Amino acid sequence: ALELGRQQAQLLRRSVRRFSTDPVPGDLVEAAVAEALTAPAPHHTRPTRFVWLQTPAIRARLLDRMKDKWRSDLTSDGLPADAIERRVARGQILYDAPEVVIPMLVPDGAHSYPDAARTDAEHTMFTVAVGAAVQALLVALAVRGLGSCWIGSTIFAADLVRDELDLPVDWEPLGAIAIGYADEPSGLRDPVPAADLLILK
Amino acid sequence: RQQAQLLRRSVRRFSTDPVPGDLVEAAVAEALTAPAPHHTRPTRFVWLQTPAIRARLLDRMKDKWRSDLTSDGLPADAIERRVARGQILYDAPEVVIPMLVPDGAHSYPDAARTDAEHTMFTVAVGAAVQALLVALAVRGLGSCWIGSTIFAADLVRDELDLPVDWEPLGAIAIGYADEPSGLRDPVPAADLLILK
Ligand SMILES: Cc1cc2nc3c(=O)[nH]c(=O)nc-3n(C[C@H](O)[C@H](O)[C@H](O)COP(=O)(O)O)c2cc1C
Ligand SMILES: Cc1cc2nc3c(=O)[nH]c(=O)nc-3n(C[C@H](O)[C@H](O)[C@H](O)COP(=O)(O)O)c2cc1C
Repeated sequence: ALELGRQQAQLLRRSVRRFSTDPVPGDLVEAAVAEALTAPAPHHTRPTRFVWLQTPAIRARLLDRMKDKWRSDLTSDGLPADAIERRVARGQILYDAPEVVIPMLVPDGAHSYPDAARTDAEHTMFTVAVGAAVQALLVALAVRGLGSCWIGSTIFAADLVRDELDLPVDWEPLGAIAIGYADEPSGLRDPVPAADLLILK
Repeated sequence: RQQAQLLRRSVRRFSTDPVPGDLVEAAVAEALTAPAPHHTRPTRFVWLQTPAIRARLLDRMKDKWRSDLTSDGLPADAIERRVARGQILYDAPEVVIPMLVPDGAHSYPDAARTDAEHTMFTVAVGAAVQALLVALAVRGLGSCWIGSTIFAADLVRDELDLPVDWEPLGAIAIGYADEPSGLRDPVPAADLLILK
C-alpha cells in the first residue's frame, strides 16, 4: 500500500474544469501549499509566493479588469465580436471556482549581475522553480482528493494584477490555480510513452 | 500518495550502482503528465548517453565559467570553489537536460504578449521537471536540478546540434543516493502564503 501510494500520486492529477459545490477545507489548501514548497529552488532563494484570493470582491474585480483588457486587446487584433466572447468565456472558470491561488515569482535571494544575459538567465531559473512549485501543488491537491486547473491568463496581465492586489513591481504573476472537488470522478491517467519528447544524444 | 513528493530531495552524492534505463524512460513518461497549455508541447528531455559528448559539453561550460568569473574579478580561489560545484554533472550516472521548445506557441505582433507566451511555456517546463524528479524518486532514484545550462544556452545548442529555439532549462543529474535520506516533513507555508 506504501509502495503503490508512492507510485499513484502524480497520476491522480488532471486539469479539472467543472467543480462540485462542496466547500474546500482551508486546511487542505494550506497543507497542499506547504507540500508544494518542497519543490526545488536555487540555494538561498525563495522564488515562489502563493497568493490566495479569499475576498470575493477582490477576486471578482481583478477578473473583470482582466476581461476588459482582453476585449480591448482582442478588438485591436481585429477579431470578430463572437470570437472575442468565445475566448473571454474560457475565463469563466476563475469566477466560479471554489478557491483561486495566484502563483507569483519574487526575486527573493536572486543573485545580481551587471549584464543583461545573466540577469535574464537568473529570472529564467526563478521562473522554472515557480513552475516546479506549481506542479507540486497540483499533485499535493490531487492526493488530498482535490482537483485543479492552471489558467495562464494573469501572465498576460501582470500590471493589472500588481495594481489590483497592491503588490510591488517585481512580483510577477504566473497564472492562476482554480481549486475544487471535481464535479465528475476521474480515474488515474495512464500516461503514454515519451516517444519523440525524449531525445537521445 | 502522501509519500511521493516527500521522497524528492536534491541529492549530490550517488553510488556507483548503474541506473536501469527503463526507469529513466518510465519516469520521463510520468513527468510529461504535467500540465501544458492547450495544443502545446513545451517540453523536451534530452538524455546525454554518449559519455564523450557529456564530457565535452561540461568542459566548455567549465571554460565559459572560468573566463566569465574572471571578468567579474573573482579570485582564482573562489572561482575554483564555484566550478568544483559542477563536478556532480561529470560524476552522475545519468544526465538529462530539459529544454523548452515553442511547439504550438500562439503568435503575437507585440513583444509584451510574445514574452508572456514565452513565460507561459517556461513555467510549463518547470512543472514537468518537478514531475520528473518525483517520478524518479518514486522509483527509488535520486536526482538534482543544476541550473548551469541556462547560463550557457548558445554553448549547449552548439554542442548538441540543436536548433536556435531549443532553450536549455538546466540539467538533471540522476543516480542512486549514496546515503539514504528520511522523508521530508514540510514546514507550513507561513509568510510564503499570502491571503487576500
Ligand atoms: C532552477 C534550479 C537550479 C538549481 N541549480 C543548482 C546548482 O547549480 N547546484 C546545486 O547544487 N543545486 C542546484 N539546485 C538545487 C537546489 O540547490 C535545492 O533545491 C536546494 O538546495 C533545496 O534542496 P531540496 O531540493 O533538497 O529541497 C537548483 C534548483 C533549482 C530549482
Ligand atoms: C502555463 C499553463 C497555462 C495554462 N492555461 C490554461 C488556460 O488558460 N485554460 C485552460 O483551460 N487550461 C490551461 N492549462 C491547462 C492545460 O490546458 C491542460 O494541462 C491540458 O488541457 C491537458 O492536460 P491535463 O488535463 O493533463 O492537465 C494551462 C497549463 C499551463 C502549464
